[PDB]
Amino acid sequence: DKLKKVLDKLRLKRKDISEAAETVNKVVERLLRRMQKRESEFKGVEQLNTGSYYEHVKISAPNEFDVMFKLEVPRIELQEYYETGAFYLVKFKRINPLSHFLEGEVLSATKMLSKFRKIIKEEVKEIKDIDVSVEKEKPGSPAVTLLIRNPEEISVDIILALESKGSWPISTKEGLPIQGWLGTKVRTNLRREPFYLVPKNAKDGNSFQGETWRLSFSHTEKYILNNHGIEKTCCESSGAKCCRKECLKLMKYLLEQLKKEFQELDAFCSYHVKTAIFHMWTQDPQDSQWDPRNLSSCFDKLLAFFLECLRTEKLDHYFIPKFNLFSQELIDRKSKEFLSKKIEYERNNGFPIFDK
Amino acid sequence: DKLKKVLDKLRLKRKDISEAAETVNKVVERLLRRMQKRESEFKGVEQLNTGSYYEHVKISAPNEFDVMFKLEVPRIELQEYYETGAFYLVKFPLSHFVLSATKMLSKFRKIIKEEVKEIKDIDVSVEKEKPGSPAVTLLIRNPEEISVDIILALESKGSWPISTKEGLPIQGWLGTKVRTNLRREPFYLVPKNAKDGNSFQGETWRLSFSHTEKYILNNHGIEKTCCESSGAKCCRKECLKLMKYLLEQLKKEFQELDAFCSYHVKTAIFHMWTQDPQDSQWDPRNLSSCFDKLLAFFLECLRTEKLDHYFIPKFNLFSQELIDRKSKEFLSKKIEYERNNGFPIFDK
DNA sequence: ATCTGTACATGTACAGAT
DNA sequence: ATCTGTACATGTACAGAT
DNA sequence: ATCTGTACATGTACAGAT
DNA sequence: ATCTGTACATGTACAGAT
Ligand SMILES: Nc1ncnc2c1ncn2[C@@H]1O[C@H](COP(=O)(O)OP(=O)(O)OP(=O)(O)O)[C@@H](O)[C@H]1O
Ligand SMILES: Nc1ncnc2c1ncn2[C@@H]1O[C@H](COP(=O)(O)OP(=O)(O)OP(=O)(O)O)[C@@H](O)[C@H]1O
Ligand SMILES: [Mg+2]
Ligand SMILES: [Mg+2]
Ligand SMILES: [Mg+2]
Ligand SMILES: [Mg+2]
Ligand SMILES: [Zn+2]
Ligand SMILES: [Zn+2]
Repeated sequence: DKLKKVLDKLRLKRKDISEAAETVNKVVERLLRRMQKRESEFKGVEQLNTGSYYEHVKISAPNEFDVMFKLEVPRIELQEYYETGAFYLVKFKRINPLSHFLEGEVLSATKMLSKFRKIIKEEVKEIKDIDVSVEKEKPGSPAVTLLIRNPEEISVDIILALESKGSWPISTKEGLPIQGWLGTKVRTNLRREPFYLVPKNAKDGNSFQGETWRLSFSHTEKYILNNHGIEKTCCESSGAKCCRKECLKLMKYLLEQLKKEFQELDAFCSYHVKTAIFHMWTQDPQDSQWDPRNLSSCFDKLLAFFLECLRTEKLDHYFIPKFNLFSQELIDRKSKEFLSKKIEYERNNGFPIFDK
Repeated sequence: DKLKKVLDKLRLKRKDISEAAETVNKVVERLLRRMQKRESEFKGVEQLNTGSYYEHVKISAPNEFDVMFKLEVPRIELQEYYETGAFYLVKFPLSHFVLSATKMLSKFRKIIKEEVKEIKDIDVSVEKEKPGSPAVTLLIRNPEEISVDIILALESKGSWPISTKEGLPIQGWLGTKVRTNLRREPFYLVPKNAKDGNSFQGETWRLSFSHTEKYILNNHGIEKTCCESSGAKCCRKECLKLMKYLLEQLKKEFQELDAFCSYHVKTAIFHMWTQDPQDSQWDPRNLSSCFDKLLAFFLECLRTEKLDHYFIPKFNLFSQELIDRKSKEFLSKKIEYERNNGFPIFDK
C-alpha cells in the first residue's frame, strides 16, 4: 500500500512521454543521418535504443534516454586487458575507414570518440528548432551526452559502440546464468546475438588508456527486462502480473534519492542495482516469488541482498563473473559502509526518503 | 508402468536413426541440388524439414521423413475457395502454370522422377501418385523401408489470411509475444490433390503450418525451461506418442479407419495443450491420467463430429464431408474398448 | 529501362488513462 | 474494464541512381 | 550466391547412485 | 524401481569465407 503509492509517484505520465519522445527522436534521427553522410567514418552506423526508458523501468520523469550508435566491425581480434574480463584492446588484421584511428593495428578508443564527438557537436550547432547542447565530456563515459531544454531538462547519452558478430569473449562463458530461469534455448539465442565494445575512456593515466574498450550488454539486458519470467505469459494480457520491474523501480529510487542528497554515494550508480536484481531474479526464478501482493517482501529481500553485497565487497558483473563491481579497487570500504548504514536506516524507519 | 513400458517399445534406436538419416540426407540433398543447379522453374527452392521425426515424436522406427521444398513467390493474390477456410486459388518463371497446383506439382514431380532414375548408390523409387497428396513420396530400401514425402510449397511473406485471424489460440499457453512472432513468419501453400471431381479442384492449394507446428512441438511449455537440462520434464510428447501409437495400431487392423490419420491426433493434442497449459498438468508421474483425458477429449471430438483445424478454426477436420459418421462411430467403439481393457492392442 | 537504400505501411505488446 | 500513444519488427514502394 | 565451421539444442544408451 | 552424469548422435542457426 505504502509501496503502491510510491510506485504511483514514480509512474511516468503519457503527456510527458509524448513531448519528450517527439523532441528526442527528432535530434537522434538528425544525428544518425549525419553519420551516414559523405566520407564519414561512421557511415553504416546503426541505432539501438537501450536503458531504463526502453525497458520501461525509467522512474519519476522521462528525462534520460540512452541510445547506441553501433558500428559493425568485421575481422576483429581482441586482447583482454590484464585479465580484467571486461576491458579489451581491439586489433585489426587487414591493412579501411577506421584507418585514421588505427595506431598500428590497435584501434584507438579516444581518437574514435573524439571524431564522433566532433561530428555530433557540429550537427547540434546547426539545430535551431530546439534548445539542445552537448555536455562537457565526463571521464569514464563512453557517451556524448545531449542536454535538451524541452522547456524541461532532458539528457540523451549517444553511446558509440563497436559491433562484433562472432562468439562472445571467453570471459563471459560462465556469465548470464539464466538456465534455471529463462532456460538454455534463450541463453543460446542471446549468445548468438552480437556483442558490443564501448570506449572505457578513463583518465586515470594507466597504460593503454585511450585504446581500452569495455564490453557492453545493454541489448541483452533490454531483452531480459522485457522477457523476465520463467512463464512465457508473465505480465502479458492473458498471464499473471509480477512485481519484478516494480521492485527494480523502488530500488532505483532509493539510490537516486540517496545519491541526490549525499555526495559520498558518487561511486554508486543504477547499474549496481540493476546487476543486483539480475542476480535476485536468478536466485528466485519462479514467477510466484514475485507475486504483486508480496511487493513488500520482495523489495525487502532485494535490499537484504544488496546489503550483503556491500558488506562482503562483492557484486559480480552479471555477464562477466570474474569482474567485481564492488572491489576495493573501484569503491572503497567507507563508501560501502556509508551506503550500508543509509539503506539499513530507510529499511527500519518506514523509508522516509520516499516522501521527499 | 504399463505405459512406461510401451514408450520404451516405441523409442527409436540411436543406430537406426543414424543409418536412416545418412541415407535420407543423401537423397534429399541431391534432389534439392537439382531443383536449383539446373535451369528449372524452382530455382530458388529451399529445404525445410517437418513432421514427427524432426519434432522428435516419431515412434517405432525412423521410416517416414517429411521434407518441404519451399519457394518464395511475391505479390500473390489469394482468393478463398467457397469459404472453406484452408483452400485457396492463387493469382498474380512459373508463367507456364491463376497458378494451377496440379500443373506445377507435375513438373516438380517430373524433375524428381528423372533425378531418382540417375541414383545408383541407394535403392530408391518414386511411389505411384496418390490422389489426395501434396507430396512426391520416395520409397528407400536401406534394407529397411523408409518413406520420404517431398512436399512442394509456396512461401508467402505477407499477413496470414483472414481465416486464421482466430487461429493459433496460444495466448494463455505460449503467450501473445510468441503468437505475434510466429505470425510474423511466412505462411505456406501446398497442393490439394483430391480426385473427387469437384469444381476448381485442380487449381486449389492448401495452407500449411508445419513450420509453426515444429516450433510448438519444440517450445511447448508455459515455462521456458520445460524439458530442458535445467528444467523439469513433462509428458506432453509422450502422450502424443501414445495416442499416435493407439491410432496406428487401430488403423493397421481396421480398414474402416482409412480416413483417419496422425494429423487428427496431433490437432487434438494441440487443443488439449491449449486447454491445459500448465506444465504441472503434464507431470511425468501423471502420465496415465494425462493420456486418459487425451482419450476422453478425442472421444468428445468424435461424439460431436467436431475437430477444428488448430490454425483455421472454421475448418472442421471431422465434418461429414470428409469422414462419414459411421467411420467416427467405429473409431469410438474401438477406442472405448481399448480404454476399458488396459489397452490390449499395445501388446501386439 | 531496371536496380535499390530509404522510409512508409502494418500490426501489436506494453503500459498509462479514462 | 476498455481505449490509446509509443516502440519496434518486418514487409513493401519508389525517387533517384545505374 | 554457396558452402564449411561452430555451438548447443534435441535425442539415445548405459552404468553407478538413489 | 527411478535419478544423475557422461558418452554418443543428428538437427539447426548463423558467421564468415569463397
Ligand atoms: N558501469 C556500467 N557497466 C556496464 N554497463 C553499464 C554501466 N552503466 C551503464 N551501463 C549500461 O548502459 C545503460 C544505460 O545507463 P544508465 O546509467 O542511463 O542507466 P539505466 O539502466 O538507463 O537507468 P537510469 O538511466 O534510469 O538511471 C544501462 O542500462 C546498462 O546497460
Ligand atoms: N491433413 C493435413 N492437414 C494439414 N497439414 C497436414 C496434414 N497431414 C499432414 N500435414 C502436415 O505434414 C506433416 C507430416 O505429415 P505426416 O502424415 O508424416 O505426419 P507426422 O506429423 O510426420 O507424423 P507421422 O508421420 O509419424 O504419422 C504433419 O505434421 C503436418 O505438419
Ligand atoms: Mg537511462
Ligand atoms: Mg546513461
Ligand atoms: Mg513423419
Ligand atoms: Mg507424411
Ligand atoms: Zn512479469
Ligand atoms: Zn516439456
